[PDB]
Amino acid sequence: LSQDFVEALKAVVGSPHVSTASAVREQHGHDESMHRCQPPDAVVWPQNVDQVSRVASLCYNQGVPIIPFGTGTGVEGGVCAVQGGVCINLTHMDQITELNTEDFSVVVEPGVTRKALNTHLRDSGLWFPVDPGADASLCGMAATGASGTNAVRYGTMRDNVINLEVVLPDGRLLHTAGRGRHYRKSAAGYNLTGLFVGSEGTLGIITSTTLRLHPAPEATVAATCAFPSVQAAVDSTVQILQAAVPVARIEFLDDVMMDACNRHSKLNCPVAPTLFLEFHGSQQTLAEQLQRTEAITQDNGGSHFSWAAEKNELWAARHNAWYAALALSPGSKAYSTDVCVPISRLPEILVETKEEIKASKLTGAIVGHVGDGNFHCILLVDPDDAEEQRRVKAFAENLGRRALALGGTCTGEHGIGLGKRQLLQEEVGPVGVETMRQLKNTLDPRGLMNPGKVL
Ligand SMILES: Cc1cc2nc3c(=O)[nH]c(=O)nc-3n(C[C@H](O)[C@H](O)[C@H](O)COP(=O)(O)OP(=O)(O)OC[C@H]3O[C@@H](n4cnc5c(N)ncnc54)[C@H](O)[C@@H]3O)c2cc1C
Ligand SMILES: [Mn+2]
Repeated sequence: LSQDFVEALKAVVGSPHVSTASAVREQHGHDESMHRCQPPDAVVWPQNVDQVSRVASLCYNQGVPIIPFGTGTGVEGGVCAVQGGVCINLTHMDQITELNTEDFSVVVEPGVTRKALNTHLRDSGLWFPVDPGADASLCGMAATGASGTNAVRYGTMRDNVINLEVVLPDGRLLHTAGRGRHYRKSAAGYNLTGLFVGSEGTLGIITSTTLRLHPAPEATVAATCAFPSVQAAVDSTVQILQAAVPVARIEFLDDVMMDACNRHSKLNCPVAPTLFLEFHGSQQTLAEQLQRTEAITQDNGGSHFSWAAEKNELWAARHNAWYAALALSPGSKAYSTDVCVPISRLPEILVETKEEIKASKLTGAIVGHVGDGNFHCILLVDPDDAEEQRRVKAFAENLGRRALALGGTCTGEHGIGLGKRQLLQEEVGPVGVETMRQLKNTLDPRGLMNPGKVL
C-alpha cells in the first residue's frame, strides 16, 4: 500500500482510525480457526455508512482487496487476507435503532452483539434467539448465515433476518428489501435479502441488519440426560423430532465433550453421551412436553432428567465447548466440521464419526445442534505438526464427503471460508458453481470483495 493511498483512507475516516502497524494488522489477520494468520496491509475503522461507502469505492477503484471484519470469531478463515488489502473493522458502528417492539423487529449496526441486544431488550418481553457460542457481531452472524442451540425452535439467521443494509463493493448503498421496510412476508421482486445472508463478505459489506424478535417464553425448564451410547442418544433425538415435540434446545455432547466441559466449567455431569434439553411453554404445556420427551429417552436408555435459573451455567458451558475442547491440549488450535444431513441419516453418520475418531490418532470431541441434523467434530491440531494438520484436513474432508453422499450439506452454519471450497463444488455441481460465480461477478466484477473465499 502506497502512502498516497493510506493518506486517502485517512481523509475519509480520520487518522486514528487507519493503521498500518504490524501488530494491529496481525490481530486482524486471523479468526478463531487454525487457518494461518494472513495480515491485511491496513486496518480501517469507518465511523458511519458514508465512510464505509467511501472506503470501499477507494479500495475498489484502486484494485485493493477489501476484507470485512466483525468480531473475528469465525472458524473458517473468512477474515484471512490471502491477497492482502484493507481490513474494514466495522465495530465502531455500534448503535441499535428502529426498535419496534409492537412489530417484533429491531435494526442493529455491526458493533452490536447478541448479548448487547438482549441486554437492551431486558424488560421488553422480547429477545433475539439465534445464539452462536461466541459474543459475535449480529451483522457478522448475518454474513455467515449463523445458527445456534435455539435454531431448532426459533430458526437460523436466514429465518430471522428481515432486511439488510449493504455497501456494495464499488460503494453503492443497497437496502435489500427497501429502506426502512420490515414485514412478515413478501413476494415483491426477487428476494435479495436471502442472497446476502451467508455471503461471508464476498458480495458486499453489511452495515445494518433488521432482525426478527421473539416473545420471551412464559416458562423455561432445562435438563441433561445421559445415555449408554451415542446410538441411543441420537435415536432419541430423531424420535423426539419425528414425534414433533417442540423442544427449544436439543444439544448433543459425546463422552469426550462432556468430560471436556466438566473440566472447563465446573459442571459435573456423568461422563457419557448426553443431551442438553430445554423446553419453553406454559406450566401445563411444559408438563406435556416433558412427559412425551422422557418417555422417548427412557425407551432408549436415557437417565432420569437431571434438572436445571443460575443453574445459565449449563448453557454457558455448552457455549464454551469450543474452548473446553481446546483446553484438552493447551497450545493446540482447532478445526470444526459442520455437516448437516437428513435427520433419519444422523444416527449412521454420528456413530460412524465416533467410530472413526476412536480408530484414529486424532483427538476430537463431538458436539452438535442435532435437532437440525447438524453436528460438529472439533479436531485439535498442533500448530507446528504438519503431519497432524494433514490428517485433520483429510478427516474433515472425508466426513464432509460422507455427508454429501447422504444427501446433506458440508456446512450447516459456519460457512465455507477457506476450508470447504472443494466440498462446495462437489455439493452443488458445475451449474450450481457457475451460477454462484455469475452472482459474485455481477456484484464484484473486479473480484476485490474478500477474494479467495467461498468460490
Ligand atoms: C466459541 C465459538 C462458538 C461458536 N458457535 C457458533 C454457533 O453455534 N453457530 C455458528 O453459526 N457460528 C458459531 N461460531 C462462529 C462465529 O461465531 C460465527 O460464524 C459468527 O457469525 C461470526 O461473526 P463475526 O463477526 O465474529 O465474524 P468474522 O470472523 O469477523 O467474519 C466472518 C466472515 O464474515 C464476513 N463478515 C463479517 N462481518 C461482515 C459484515 N458486516 N458484512 C459482510 N461480511 C462480513 C468476514 O469477511 C468473514 O468472511 C462460534 C465461534 C466460536 C469461537
Ligand atoms: Mn454450532
